[PDB]
Amino acid sequence: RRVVAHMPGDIIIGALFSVHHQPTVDKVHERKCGAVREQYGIQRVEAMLHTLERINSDPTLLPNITLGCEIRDSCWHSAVALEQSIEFIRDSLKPIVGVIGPGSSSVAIQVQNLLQLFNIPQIAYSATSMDLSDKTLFKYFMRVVPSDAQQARAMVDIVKRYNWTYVSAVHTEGNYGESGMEAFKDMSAKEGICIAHSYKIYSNAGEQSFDKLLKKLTSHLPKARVVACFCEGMTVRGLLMAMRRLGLAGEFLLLGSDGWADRYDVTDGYQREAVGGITIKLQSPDVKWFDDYYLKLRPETNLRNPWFQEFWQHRFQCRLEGFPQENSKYNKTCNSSLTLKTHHVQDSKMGFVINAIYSMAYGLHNMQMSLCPGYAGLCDAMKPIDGRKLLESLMKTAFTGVSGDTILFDENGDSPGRYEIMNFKEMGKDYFDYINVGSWDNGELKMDDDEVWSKKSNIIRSVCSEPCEKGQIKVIRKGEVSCCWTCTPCKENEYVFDEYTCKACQLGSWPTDDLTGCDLIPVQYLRWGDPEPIAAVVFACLGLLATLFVTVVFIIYRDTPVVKSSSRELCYIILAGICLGYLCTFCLIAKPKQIYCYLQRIGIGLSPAMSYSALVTKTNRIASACAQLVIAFILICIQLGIIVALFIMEPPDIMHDYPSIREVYLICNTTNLGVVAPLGYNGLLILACTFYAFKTRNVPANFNEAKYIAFAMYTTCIIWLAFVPIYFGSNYKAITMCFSVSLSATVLLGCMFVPKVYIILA
Amino acid sequence: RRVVAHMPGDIIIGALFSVHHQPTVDKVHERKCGAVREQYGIQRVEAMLHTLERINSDPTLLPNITLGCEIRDSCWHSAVALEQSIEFIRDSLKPIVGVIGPGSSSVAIQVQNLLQLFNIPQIAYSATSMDLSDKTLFKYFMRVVPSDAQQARAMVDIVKRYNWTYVSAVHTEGNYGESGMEAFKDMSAKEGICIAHSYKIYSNAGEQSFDKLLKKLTSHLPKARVVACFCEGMTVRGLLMAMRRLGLAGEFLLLGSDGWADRYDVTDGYQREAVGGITIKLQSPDVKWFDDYYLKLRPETNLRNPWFQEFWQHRFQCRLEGFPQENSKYNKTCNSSLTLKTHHVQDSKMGFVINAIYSMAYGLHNMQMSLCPGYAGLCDAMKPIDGRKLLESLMKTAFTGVSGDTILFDENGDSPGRYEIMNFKEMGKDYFDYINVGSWDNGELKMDDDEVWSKKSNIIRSVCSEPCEKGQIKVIRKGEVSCCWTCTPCKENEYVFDEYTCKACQLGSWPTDDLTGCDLIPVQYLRWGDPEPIAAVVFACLGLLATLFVTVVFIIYRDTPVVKSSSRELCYIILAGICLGYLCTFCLIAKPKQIYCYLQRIGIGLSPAMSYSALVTKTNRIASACAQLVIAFILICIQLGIIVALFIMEPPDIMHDYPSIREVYLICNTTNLGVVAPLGYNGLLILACTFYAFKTRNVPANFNEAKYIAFAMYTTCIIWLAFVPIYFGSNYKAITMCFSVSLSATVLLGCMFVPKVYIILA
Ligand SMILES: O=C(Nc1cc(-c2ccccc2)nn1-c1ccccc1)c1ccc([N+](=O)[O-])cc1
Ligand SMILES: *[C@@H]1O[C@H](CO)[C@@H](O)[C@H](O)[C@H]1NC(C)=O
Ligand SMILES: *[C@@H]1O[C@H](CO)[C@@H](O)[C@H](O)[C@H]1NC(C)=O
Ligand SMILES: N[C@@H](Cn1oc(=O)[nH]c1=O)C(=O)O
Ligand SMILES: N[C@@H](Cn1oc(=O)[nH]c1=O)C(=O)O
Repeated sequence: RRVVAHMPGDIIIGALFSVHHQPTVDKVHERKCGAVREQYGIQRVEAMLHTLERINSDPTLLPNITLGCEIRDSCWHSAVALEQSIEFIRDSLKPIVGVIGPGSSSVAIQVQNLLQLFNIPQIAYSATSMDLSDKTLFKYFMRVVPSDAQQARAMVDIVKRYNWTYVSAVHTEGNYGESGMEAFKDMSAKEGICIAHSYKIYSNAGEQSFDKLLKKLTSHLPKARVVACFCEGMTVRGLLMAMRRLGLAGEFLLLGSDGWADRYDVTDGYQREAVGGITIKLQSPDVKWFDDYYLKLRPETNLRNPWFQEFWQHRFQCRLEGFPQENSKYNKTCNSSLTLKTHHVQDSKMGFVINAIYSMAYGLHNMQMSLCPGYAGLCDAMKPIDGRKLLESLMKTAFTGVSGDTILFDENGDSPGRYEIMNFKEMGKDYFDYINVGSWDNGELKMDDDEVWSKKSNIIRSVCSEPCEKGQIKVIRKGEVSCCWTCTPCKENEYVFDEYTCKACQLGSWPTDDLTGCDLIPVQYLRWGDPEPIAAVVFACLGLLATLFVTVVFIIYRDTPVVKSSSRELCYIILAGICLGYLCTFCLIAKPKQIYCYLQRIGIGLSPAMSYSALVTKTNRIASACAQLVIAFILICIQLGIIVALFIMEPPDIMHDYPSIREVYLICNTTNLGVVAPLGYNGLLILACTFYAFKTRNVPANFNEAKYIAFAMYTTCIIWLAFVPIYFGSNYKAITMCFSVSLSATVLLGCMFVPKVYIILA
Repeated sequence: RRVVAHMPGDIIIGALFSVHHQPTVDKVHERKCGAVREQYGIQRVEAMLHTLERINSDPTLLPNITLGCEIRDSCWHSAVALEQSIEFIRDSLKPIVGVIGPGSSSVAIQVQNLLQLFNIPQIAYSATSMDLSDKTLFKYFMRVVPSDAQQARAMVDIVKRYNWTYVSAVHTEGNYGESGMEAFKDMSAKEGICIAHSYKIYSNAGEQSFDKLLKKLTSHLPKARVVACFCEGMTVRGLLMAMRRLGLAGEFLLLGSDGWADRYDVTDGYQREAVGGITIKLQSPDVKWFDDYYLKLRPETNLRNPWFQEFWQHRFQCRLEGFPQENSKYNKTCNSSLTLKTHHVQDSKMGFVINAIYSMAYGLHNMQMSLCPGYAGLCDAMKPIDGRKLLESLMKTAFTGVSGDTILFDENGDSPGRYEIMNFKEMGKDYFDYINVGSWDNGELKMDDDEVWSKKSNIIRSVCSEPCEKGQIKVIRKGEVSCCWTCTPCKENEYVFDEYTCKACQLGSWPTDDLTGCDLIPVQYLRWGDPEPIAAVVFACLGLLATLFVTVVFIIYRDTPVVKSSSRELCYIILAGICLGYLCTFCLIAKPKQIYCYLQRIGIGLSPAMSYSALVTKTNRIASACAQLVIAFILICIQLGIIVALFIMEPPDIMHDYPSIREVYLICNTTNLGVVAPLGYNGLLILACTFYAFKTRNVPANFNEAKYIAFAMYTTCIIWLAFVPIYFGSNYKAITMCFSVSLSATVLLGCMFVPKVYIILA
């Protein structure tokens, strides 16, 4: 059947080493595992077979007693290792104190499920899965290697450090790859990372299965250029084989895991397809004394290792004619000159196997010391070794590993460990070698980006969408994933509220530079320096000059008999009204203020009433005594009363009008009704003036001035009728107001004031 | 050691029935399972014993050979079942020829991983997970129940049938619940479903874990009203207990699975919490002969079943004083009047257990018939029973099961089956019972939508966001599952093109009522039917009538002595200028086209030159068949040359101008130059000719017309200076041009022709 190593002794420690390769996908039911392995097989077998002798020669460990082993073979298969463990326990149905757990995590789970039935403590050296840390189900399981939650954290840190966002994930079926990828998915998709799609594949699947997997991987080729591989060594070897077969020169950047580590048997003959890969390897410096013992081994003298002969044939293809394992398949015959020195690699996880066996030895030594402190041997109270006591002792056995540091088992039976971020690279032509470019110990990732990517043209950033943080362009995501977005800009009215939202601020406002925030529009008023305002104010100035000139001339010629027909105050109140009109034009052009707008309203109400009440008195009186001032002031006072009514109704306040979202101006609260009320008032005044104008328009005067009053009436009537479209049609509004009122003030002067003075001076 | 229920026979068939409960959390390491179970325990053990007795009593099935059994207790735990299986195969280290596998999928997997190493076919009556369908790892595993892929499909179909989207998910940790929820997640998020969060919990977890899980479930309570539970029975019982404790009486609609089924253990004493829950049960009719056998059992006689005394005491709390297993913990004593009839409920999976036993018996019978057809009974070639031959025989056996149908296994070792959609409801007063509301069969889901929710008010559909495609409101996804969209509308300018992008009508289009497709807003014309157009046309018509009357008067009085100072033609030329100006006014408002705006522009350009040139010529002459005609002609030639040069530089066409995106107007070709070149030319003319008219003032003429002319041309200059900013300021152009040109021509309709009509009239 399956041969087994032997080493008789007082206490027997079983072991489970993957001596042969996993059974091929066809021979699974026969459980006929395949070709031999050096590193995971013979090297570990000889490591145990020599560390037991190193312990035995040591009197400080297990004095006066002999430690023995029964090394079995697990073929990296749960089904095979279960049956080998059954062979372990058949004696309990020499007893076995414990085993050194199998390398595979799923195999370790399968073995533990049976070992805990017989209180047989199991120590593992590579079973890195998290699921084994649950002491409720796996009480008798311990390991000198940290869980792979730390490994998932390390990979998340790696992809963080390289801007990688849209990665792809492959993991082998089982419990190591499955739980590792679950943890990585958690701590990545939580923070910022994005897995394009998660894939699974058995290690021993056929070539076509890897072909299909690589087709699915190349489906996302342009963007997901990074593959996060929680994959055992053989899975990555299969992936490289598929990469070669279907013609890929290494478009991807494989991101390996503890399975890949820095093994040379996963990238032998397929180096060109793996250049640039980044792997994670547990730090374990090579054990010197094992190398010095192993390199001298020869197939003739080594007889306690039944798998050494077939391995020796397999390594140097040859035939051992003088030994029973002929294996005539190899044509040639090897001389007594082939040595293991040439192309010798000691695996990474050798310090772990040695440390695990040393942990078992120290647990047994502490048990012996505690149970029988006096007796320096096999005390009669410890001959039936109780499993539970040994496990309890093992849980707290701190010692010094062959590496040099101290080995402790925490509450979950793990042990602290660092990491060494390897990086496959092509140092020389036809020459590739794993190179160390980093570290990771308790959340810290030190990794120089110079040995890796000795340039700035690194791998294409595995990013779904390029950043678009340039002003208006935001990001939107339809239904695919939170990582791929189609950038779109929103209107200039709005600014980016967040990454995924841009909202416009209120009517009077504007987004800031680069749309970072929003700012109020700088409001502007009717500027003092501008062609139309300057023209208006100069017009007001010249009109004022003329008006006070007329008042002065009137005052100096106060009692001239020809003008002793109308009231002296009448052609003084008309001057006053024209003066308030000019003051209204002057005060219209200004920053709109409460007092200022009140001034505008009161002037617009009062000035037209003042001057034209004189006309009303004239046309009525020509048709008595001196009460014409009274009959004008009654109309003026009712005008003041109504204007106070609207003024109380519409108190003066300033609002920033919004003709458009771009522009804002500041005005006061004169509304359409509030401006049409005095406009209608003046229209009624003009209607009454016309209703009294006919006879005055026809009856001449001494200086035929009634005719000039008539044309002044017609001109002011037409300028008043045509005014409405200019003010309402145009958005300037204030300019129309000032120009119209100023012109209406001028026209009455130009027909009556000049002729009287002109004749008087002549 | 645990007790077993032996039975004589040359062929021995093992069994694993969960007689006792799962070991408690604090007692796992000691593997001491809890209380006894009736339905999943003693009922199944009695079923197996009686059915083996029936087979041994049947001569047509396995003649001349007696079937035995070695029933063992699995306590529903993986660890206990493993030591039971090791005890099964202890002889192989009378051999067992095949076990009737345990119920739980994880337990079945753990037992199978050990049994298949010894070629022992295992038939499971209730293992349902999809992992067991893989024949590369589970070669020696068959079942008489369909996998849970169909169950996940039925769950998804049920969820789809009630528009549940934002459902919550909980699954018992293990291999049944875990794989079930994996299938559900995959092939529900495939079609349309959503998952708020997926939780997991061991079925034996303490009250604290259940309390935390229920709090986490309430964390989505407002929207996640449906809980998808791929949960074992005890997990649902724990959830119901938690709901009872932390006051949740009817805030969830549990969607159970086969684990819940129609069990009364899960909802015993907790009916009020579980009302309305929907569970999926594997259809299996009751077996009446089993009921007849079982209801007659008494602890006095039943000595071949070691657990019957403990179960009898636990069912009717008592102590059997006449038996070794008194267990005086219970106070009272069992009188000889208690019978199993009262409250007896057969377990749902009773057809499947008997079917599994019959399947193993029929496989053994087929293998015996094939091995030794001549011999009727045991043969020498069969005495070392080979597991491979038995498995081959079982894989292709067909027989009539107790339900009356035919039992067969496919290439994966499963067996077809159909489900029933049970629903828990309050039948009456404090009387709760599992009711049947439909079945599922190979994608065919049938229900009774009136039996469950006998009203239009069903459960609040677990929807994260209400339908947001209302009118114009958009759909936007946030940083979570694309399931809870936020309702935002986009402006009336744009329309909802896609639920995640609503694009805008480009410049002159409008969205329809559905906001799916821009409507290309129709343009508006000059609005011939409107009061302002009516006034314009009436004014133009009256001016035309007056001009034609004046022309008729002139033609009749061709050479009257009064009109002799003025040139005969010259007055006719200004008449022509006026009537063509009125014609251009009348045509100014219509639908712009090459047949209209052509003559529009030529008329407006040419009118102000011909009339005004004739007028200035009249002034010059007063200042016969001479240079007057040629100077008017050359002035017209140069003005028309300017017009034609403009037309060459601005061909006639209509542009649909866009003052705002809201509205669109149409206007024929027009530029600033096209409206200022005639403006500038004519303005130079008015300046020069107004200087001329002021020079004329009052001079002897034909009845002193010079004063009339000077006054009218003063009005002409003032109106020309007046409304130019009106056109430059106001938005309206056509109507204002109409009115202005019409009344400005009216100004020159009087001065030339009021004296003529007055002279004729007088
Ligand atoms: O209505 C006349 N033509 C005209 C056109 C325009 C104009 C203004 C702004 C933009 C574009 C075009 N303005 N405008 C005008 C001319 C004079 C007075 C008022 C308006 C007119 C009236 C009388 C005589 N005539 O008596 O010779 C000549 C011409
Ligand atoms: C990308 O990562 C590198 C670190 O090597 C650094 O430039 C920075 O953290 C990231 N750059 C951007 C633009 O995110
Ligand atoms: C579920 O939605 C469909 C359409 O989505 C509708 O016809 C039906 O009335 C809704 N309700 C039920 C109970 O099916
Ligand atoms: N670390 C893996 C085992 N393993 O697989 C390999 O290919 N190398 C290796 O160490 C596990 O934890 O299961
Ligand atoms: N399909 C279930 C079967 N089952 O689970 C229970 O808890 N009861 C029961 O019948 C499983 O795989 O365990």
